[PDB]
Amino acid sequence: MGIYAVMIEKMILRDLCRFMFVYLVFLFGFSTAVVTLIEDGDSYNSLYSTCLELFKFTIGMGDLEFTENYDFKAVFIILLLAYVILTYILLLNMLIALMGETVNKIAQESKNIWKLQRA
Amino acid sequence: DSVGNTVLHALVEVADNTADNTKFVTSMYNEILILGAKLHPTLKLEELINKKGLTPLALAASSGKIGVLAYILQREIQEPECRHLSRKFTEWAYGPVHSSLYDLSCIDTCEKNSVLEVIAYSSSETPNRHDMLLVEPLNRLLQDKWDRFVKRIFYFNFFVYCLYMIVFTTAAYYRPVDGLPPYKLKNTVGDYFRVTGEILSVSGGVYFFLRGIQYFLQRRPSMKTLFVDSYSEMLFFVQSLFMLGSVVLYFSHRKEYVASMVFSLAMGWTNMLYYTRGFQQMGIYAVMIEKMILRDLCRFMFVYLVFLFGFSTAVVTLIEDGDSYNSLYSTCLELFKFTIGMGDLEFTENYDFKAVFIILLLAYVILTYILLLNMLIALMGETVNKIAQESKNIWKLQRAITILDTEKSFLKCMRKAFRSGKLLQVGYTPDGKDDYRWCFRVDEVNWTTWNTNVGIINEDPGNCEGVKRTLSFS
Amino acid sequence: DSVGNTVLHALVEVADNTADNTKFVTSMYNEILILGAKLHPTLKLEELINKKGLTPLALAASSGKIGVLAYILQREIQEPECRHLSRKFTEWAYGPVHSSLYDLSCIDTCEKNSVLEVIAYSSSETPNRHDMLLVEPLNR
Ligand SMILES: CCCCCCCC/C=C/CCCCCCCC(=O)O[C@@H](COC(=O)CCCCCCCCCCCCCCC)COP(=O)([O-])OCC[N+](C)(C)C
Ligand SMILES: COc1cc(CNC(=O)CCCC/C=C\C(C)C)ccc1O
Ligand code: NA
Repeated sequence: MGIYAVMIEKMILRDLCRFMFVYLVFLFGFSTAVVTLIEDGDSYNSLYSTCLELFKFTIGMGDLEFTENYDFKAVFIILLLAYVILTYILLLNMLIALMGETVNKIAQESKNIWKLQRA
Repeated sequence: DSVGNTVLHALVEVADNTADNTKFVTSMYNEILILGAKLHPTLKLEELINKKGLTPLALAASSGKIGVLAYILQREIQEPECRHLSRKFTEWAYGPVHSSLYDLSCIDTCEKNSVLEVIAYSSSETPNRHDMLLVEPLNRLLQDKWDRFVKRIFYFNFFVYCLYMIVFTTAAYYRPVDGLPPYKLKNTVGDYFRVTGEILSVSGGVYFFLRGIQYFLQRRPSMKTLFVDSYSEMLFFVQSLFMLGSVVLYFSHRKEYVASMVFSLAMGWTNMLYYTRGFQQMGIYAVMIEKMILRDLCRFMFVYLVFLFGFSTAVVTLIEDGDSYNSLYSTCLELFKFTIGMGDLEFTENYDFKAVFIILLLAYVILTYILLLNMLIALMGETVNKIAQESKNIWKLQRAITILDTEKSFLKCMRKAFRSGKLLQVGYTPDGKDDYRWCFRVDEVNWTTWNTNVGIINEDPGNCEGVKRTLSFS
Repeated sequence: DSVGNTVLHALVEVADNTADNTKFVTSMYNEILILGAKLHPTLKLEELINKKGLTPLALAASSGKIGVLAYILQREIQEPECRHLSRKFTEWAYGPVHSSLYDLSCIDTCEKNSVLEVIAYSSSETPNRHDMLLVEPLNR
């Protein structure tokens, strides 16, 4: 288990401050995109509430219809679908990169780190 | 010849980076220079020009002959009377240490066909663009001029581009929601700064356009496969199109300015991802994204769209009106909602024949899970063995383009860009004159070999105020 | 010297964990001790102190010189008259078996600059913090 804790210590210092800066951009981008579009007439017009929805696609709750207060549907969908896609692109490389970069050797290093971290 | 290629221009060309060639060509390339020195000691064979303009080194880097490009740069001719031709000279060598002076004459952005100008801006049809820039001098050459007088200018652009989009976003989120789009400035602190936000956005959006035009149908005139290889500069150009598209509609009294603006925004923040050409460990992660969206999306989506448009169409035919999820669109969308994590399985009871309606959806979910899986498996078994190396190598190139384009933003001055080497003398000509030549320094060490190699340039070791030359066969 | 490093304090420092160095330094590090034994058999060269306080072993572990740190701990000088310097002694050896006595004088938490106090608490700038603790005695 000590091996498994040390991993967590080595993404939260090495492999989060990269990734989140990327994911926040798409989010703050494609969220901002939607907010500009939607016009008040519920009342999911705030940037906050909108940024939160596009976080809910990630975890597994995606409305795709979270407001019909939009003008111009086809814009409103292409973004969300372009957000989901790029997000799936982007959550994937968080997996690929970690493998091809270090899976060859973490079980050795992480074990070695544990013996120090016990020491 | 009819093309103007000499002996040396051919030896470069005939190679194809294999071992036997590379072992071979470098040797014959050695001798003929030694002969051309001994026979006619004025002919600068490495400075003659074929009809296309390219010198041998230029041809080597252009066509992408890595093994030859190694030799031409980090040669070392110990033989006296023909030492002027060498490049990798060794100055002070205090025992295990030895400091070397990789020459720079035709590989810095001062000459016309500098290799580094060729290697980066050339087509992707040239094999081993990347591995050339991993040769010893060129690699360290860049990272230094990154660590001086580029990293500053680069981050400065990163600052400004952020300030662009924060303003652009700010114009948007406070856009007027009223009638038609000329919008007739009303007087208020907000609206004075609102229109300011508009102008700076447009006036900056057009900047990407013009600088984009400068890239496409001007310097680096690219073709269709080259447009997509040069991925970024499209996106910053495509951004300005929507933006310069938006402004048209804003004054054409048509409401659709918002649409064009929004697409422009979304790329624009997504475009800020581009300025991780600094910041190594993230630059590797951007380049991956550039290499599925060109190589591993146009495959996959064509597959996934089929199942979707198939199994969606299947459902639509079945369901009979009697809510009203009968349109193909609304149905195709539901089967997208299984993927992300919202699946009704019951999204209409307007079906006849339940058992059909379920077997499809379950057969869609399954095959989709089959299909999202192989998107993972294939990428591993195809390339996980080596992306961390390649992607890293791509980054060093993709930084190198940024460096060179930045140097050109400095017109010709080069005053802080002649790339240290300060005309260090490294010997004498083969007639008696001095041999001042630009030379990037490199410090090294070898514990097995002890560096008694002939060619020391400086008796007293080191680098300070006061240099003193050696009896290098004066 | 101006820093107080002796011959041995230098041999540690000059290495960089490569093969040729490590093959090299351990050998020269061997001889000079054999000589310093044969010439002046009281000088405890491995117990002298640079101005920063660190003994050679301390410097080795500090700067993170794994190959040197191996040798200094699990040495074995078969040569008589200079056996006192060895650490990896062998007690009872009933044929294939042999029981060894890795010395501990400067690697347990009793002295000031014990390696194990240095290796763990030192900066991450010291390369191979981890691989040092995989040497034979320190691990077990
Ligand atoms: C309004 C203004 C907007 C900002 C505009 C910025 C303007 C100017 C920008 C300024 C930034 C840097 C200033 C220089 C500081 C150091 C100098 C130096 O040594 O050079 C170093 C620069 O330093 C780095 O590389 C630091 C690592 C940055 C990681 C990316 C940003 C974090 C985003 C997190 C967001 C997530 C938030 C939380 C998520 C939940 C380079 O040396 P190195 O050896 O290459 O460093 C290796 C580190 N590396 C591997 C990471 C690359
Ligand atoms: C330029 O820097 C980079 C940018 C990107 C992201 N690519 C994109 O811009 C495409 C995705 C943006 C959304 C598209 C659809 C609109 C119409 C809503 C990847 C690598 C990079 O280096
Ligand atoms: Na899920």
